[PDB]
Amino acid sequence: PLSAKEKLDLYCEGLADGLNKTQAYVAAGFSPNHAQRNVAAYHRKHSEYINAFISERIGSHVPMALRVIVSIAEDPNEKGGIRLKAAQDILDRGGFGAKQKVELTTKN
Amino acid sequence: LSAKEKLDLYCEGLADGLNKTQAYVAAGFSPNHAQRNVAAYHRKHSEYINAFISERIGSHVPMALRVIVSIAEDPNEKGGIRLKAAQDILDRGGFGAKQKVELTTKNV
Amino acid sequence: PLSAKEKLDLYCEGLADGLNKTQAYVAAGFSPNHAQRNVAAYHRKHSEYINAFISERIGSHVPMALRVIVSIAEDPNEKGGIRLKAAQDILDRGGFGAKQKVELTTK
Amino acid sequence: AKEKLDLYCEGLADGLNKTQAYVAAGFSPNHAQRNVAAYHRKHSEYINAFISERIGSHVPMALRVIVSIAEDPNEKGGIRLKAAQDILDRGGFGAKQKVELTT
Amino acid sequence: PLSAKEKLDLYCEGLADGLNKTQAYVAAGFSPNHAQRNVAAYHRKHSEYINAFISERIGSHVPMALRVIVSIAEDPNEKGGIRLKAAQDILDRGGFGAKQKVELTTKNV
Amino acid sequence: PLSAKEKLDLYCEGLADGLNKTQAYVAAGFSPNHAQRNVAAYHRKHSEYINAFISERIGSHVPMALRVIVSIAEDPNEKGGIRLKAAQDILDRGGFGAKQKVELTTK
Amino acid sequence: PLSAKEKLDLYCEGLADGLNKTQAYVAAGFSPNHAQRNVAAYHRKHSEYINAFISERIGSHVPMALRVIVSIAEDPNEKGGIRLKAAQDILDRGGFGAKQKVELTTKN
Amino acid sequence: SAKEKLDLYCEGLADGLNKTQAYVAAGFSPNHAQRNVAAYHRKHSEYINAFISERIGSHVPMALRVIVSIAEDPNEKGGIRLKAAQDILDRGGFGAKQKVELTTKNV
Amino acid sequence: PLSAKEKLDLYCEGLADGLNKTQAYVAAGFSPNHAQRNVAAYHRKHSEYINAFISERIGSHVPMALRVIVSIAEDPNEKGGIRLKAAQDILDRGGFGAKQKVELTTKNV
Repeated sequence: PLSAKEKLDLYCEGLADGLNKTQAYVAAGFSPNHAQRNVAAYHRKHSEYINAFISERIGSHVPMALRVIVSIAEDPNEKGGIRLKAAQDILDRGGFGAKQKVELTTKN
Repeated sequence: LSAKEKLDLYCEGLADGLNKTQAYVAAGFSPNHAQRNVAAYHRKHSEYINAFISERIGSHVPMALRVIVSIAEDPNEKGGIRLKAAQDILDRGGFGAKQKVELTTKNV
Repeated sequence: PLSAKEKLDLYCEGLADGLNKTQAYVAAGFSPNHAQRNVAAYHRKHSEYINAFISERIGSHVPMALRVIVSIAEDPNEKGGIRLKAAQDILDRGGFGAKQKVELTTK
Repeated sequence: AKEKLDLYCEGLADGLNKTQAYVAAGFSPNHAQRNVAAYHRKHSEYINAFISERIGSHVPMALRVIVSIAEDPNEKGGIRLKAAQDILDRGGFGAKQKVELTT
Repeated sequence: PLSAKEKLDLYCEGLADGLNKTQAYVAAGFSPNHAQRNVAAYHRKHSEYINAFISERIGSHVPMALRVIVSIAEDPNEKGGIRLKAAQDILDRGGFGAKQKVELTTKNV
Repeated sequence: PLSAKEKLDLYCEGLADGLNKTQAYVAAGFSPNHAQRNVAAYHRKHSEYINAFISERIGSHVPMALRVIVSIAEDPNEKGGIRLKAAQDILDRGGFGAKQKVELTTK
Repeated sequence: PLSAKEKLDLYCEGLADGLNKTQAYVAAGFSPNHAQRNVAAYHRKHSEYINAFISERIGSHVPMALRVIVSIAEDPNEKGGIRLKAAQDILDRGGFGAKQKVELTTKN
Repeated sequence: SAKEKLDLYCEGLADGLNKTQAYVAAGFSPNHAQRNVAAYHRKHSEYINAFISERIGSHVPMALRVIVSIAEDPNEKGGIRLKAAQDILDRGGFGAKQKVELTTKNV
Repeated sequence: PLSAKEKLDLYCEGLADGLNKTQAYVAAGFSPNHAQRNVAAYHRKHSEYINAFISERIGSHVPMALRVIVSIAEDPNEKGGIRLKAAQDILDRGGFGAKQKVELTTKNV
C-alpha cells in the first residue's frame, strides 16, 4: 500500500543500477505473471518522468566532478596541459570568454 | 498472439544477430521464400524498427552513466581523463558555456 | 517470371557486393554483349533508387555498430578515454546533451 | 531555516551524500530517504545558485594557475602558447570574418 | 565514327585515369600538333560536364568505402578508438545524431 | 581615512591573491571581530564590481602574454608546429583569415 | 608576334610554376629598361583573371588526388584510422552525411 | 617625461608583469604605489589597449616571413609544412564552403 | 620625382622586409630627427592601403604553397594521414564539399 509515484520511483532507482526493465518492474511490486507487456506499457506512459529522473541522478553527481576539477587545477604533480584545461574550464563556467565573428552576406 | 508480437520478436532478432533473413526465419517463417518476404516486410515497417532501436539505445543510458561516474571517481585514472569525464557530467548537469559578439556587414 | 524491380534490386545488391557495373549487370541476369553502354544507361536511369537502396544498406548495419559501442562501454579492460567516449556517445544518442551560447550584435 | 539549509548545502557540497549531509545539518535523523527527496526537489534553484557561487569562488586560483603556466620557462612550448593565447582571448583581443553566399 | 558526346566521354575517362591534358585530348582522337591553345577553350567550354562526371566517379566508389568501414567496425583486433569512430560513423549516416542548443540574444538596433 | 571604494579595491586585490575571504577582508582593513558573516553580506552585495575587477586583472596580464607569443614565434630552435601556431595567431589578431559558406535552405 | 591573351596566360603559368613576378614578366617579353614601374600596376590590373587561373590550376590536380584517396582507402597495409578517414571522406563526397540540431530561444 | 613614464610602465609590465613594480620602475613618485598605479591604470585603459594593438601590428611581417620559411624549408616535418601551406592558401582567398539546410517546425 | 603614391609602396616593402617603422621611414629618405611620432602618424593615415599592400604580399606566396601541397600529395614515402590531408585539401579547393543538417525550432517563445 504505497504511493503509485513512490513505487514508480522505486522502479526508477532499481532500473538505474541493475539494468533490466521487467526485473525492476517486479522488484517495484507488480504482477509477476502479467509482467513483460505491462512494464512496456508503463514505461511508454511515463517516459518524460523517467527522463527527468535520469537528469536528477546526473545532477546528483556534480559536486564530485567539481572537487575533481578543482583538485586537478591545484595539483602540482599534474601535466601542464591538464592543469591549463581545468583552470580554463572553471574560468569559462565563471563567466569569462569571448568570440568576435564578422558576417558578410553576398546574396543571390 | 498478434502478428505484431511476431514482428517485435523479429525486431529482437534483428537487434542482436545482424541478418534480415536470420531474424526472419527465427520468427517462424517460410524457409524456401527467404529473400522475398523479409525485404518487403522490412521496407514496409521502417518506423517501428527505428523507434524500437532508438528505445534500445536509450535502454543503455544507466550503464553509460555508471561508467562515466566510475571514470570520474576511479582514483588511479589519468588526470586528463578524469578532467574530461568531470567536464562532461558538469555540462549534462546544467553548467555550461558562454558569450559571442557579432558584427554584421552587408553587400555593397 | 521475374519483376524488373526485383532484377533491379538484385543488380543493386550485386553492385554493393561484387563491385563492378557490367559484372553486377550480368549477375542480375541480363544480356552480356549489349552491356557496356546498357549498364551505363541503366545506372544513370535508376540512380535515385540505387542511392536510396545504399542508404537502406547502411541502415542495415546499425545493430552491429550498437553492439560494438555497448561492448566498448562494458569492457573492463579497455582504455579509460575510449570507454568514456563510448559512454558519452550512448548518453548523447539517448537524449542528454550540450547547452547554451549568448548573442550580442555590435553593428 | 534558510541558514540551516546553507549548512546542509555545504555538507552536501563536500561530503557527497544526501542522507548523511541531511543529518549533518542538524535535521531529522530517522526518516531520510523520503524527506530528503522532497526537500531537494523543493530548493533545487537555491542549490544551483549555491553551486554556481562555489564554482565562481575558485576563479582566482584558476587565474593564478594560468599565469604561472604562461610564465614558466621550464614548461613545454605548446602549453605556454595556449595559456598566453587564453589570457589574450579573455582580455578582449580576438578573431575575424566569415563571408556568406545564400542561393 | 564518333560524336562529340562520345569523344568527350573518352576525353573524360582518359583525364580521370591517364592524367594529362594533351594526352587525354588526343586519346579522344584529335590532331596532336596544334593542341595547346585549343584545349584551354575546350576545357573551359565543357567544364561542368567534367565536374559532374568526376562526382559520378566518386559515387562509383561508395561500396568499397562502406565495406572498409564495416570491417573496421567488426574487426576485434583493431584499436578501440578506430572501432568506436567507425561505429559512430555508420550510426550517424544511418540517422541517429545530435541535439540541443539554447540561444540568448541581447539585442541591438 | 580612505573611501569605501578604496577598501573594496584592497579587499578585491587581496581576494585575487589571498584566498580566504575573511583573510582578504581583514587585510582590507575591516572589523576582525565579526568578519565571517559580514564578509558574506559584503561579497554578495558587491558581486558586479568584484567580477569587473577580475576582468580588469585579466587585461592587466596581457603584455606578458604578448611577449611570450612573439618570443616563441621568434625562437630559432623551437619546433615548427609551435612557431606556426604562434605566427598564425598573431596574424589572426592582426585582422587576417577568411571563410566562405554557401547556403541552400529547403523550408 | 604574340596574342596578348596567350602572353598573359604564359605570364600566369610562369607564376604558377617558376614562382616570380618579374621572371614571368620578362618571360612574356617586355620593355627592358623599365619593368617594376609598370609590372606592379599591370598585376593589379588583371588580378581577377589570375585568381581564376589559379582556381583552374587547383582543379587541374583533382583526378590525381582522387586516385590518391581511393588507393589509401583500399591499401591493406595502412593504419586502421587512416583507412577509415579516407573511406569516410569518399562517402561524404559521394553524398551521405550528418543530422539534426535542436533550437531553444529565450527572449529579451 | 610623463609620456615616457606612461609607456615605460607598460613595457615594464610586458617584461616583469607587476603594476606597482612597473610603476616604481617607470620614474614617478615611489612613495605611494598601490593607489596611484590603480588610478593611472584605470585612466588609460584605452591607451594601453591601442598601444598593444599597435605592437601586435608591428609583428605581423615577422609572422608572415616565419610562416613562408616554415612552408619552404625542405627538412621540416610533413604535417607542419602542409598546415603552413593550407594557412597561406586560406589567407590568399581560396576555400571550400558547401552546406544544405532544412528548417522544420512543430505544428 | 618619386610620387607619394609609389614612395609609400617602397616604404611598405621596407616594412615587410627590414622590419622597423622609424627605420623604414628614414630609409625612404626622410628626416632621422623627426622620428618616433612622425612614422606613427604616417602609419595612422594610410592604414587601409598598408593593409591592402601586405595582403598583396601574402597573396604573392600562393603558387609556392600549391607546389608544396601537390608535392606532399605526390610523395610516395610520406605518411598516409598527411597525404590524405593534402588530397582532402586540394579536393575541397576544387569544389567538392560538405553535407546535410536538420533544424527543428520547437520552443516555448
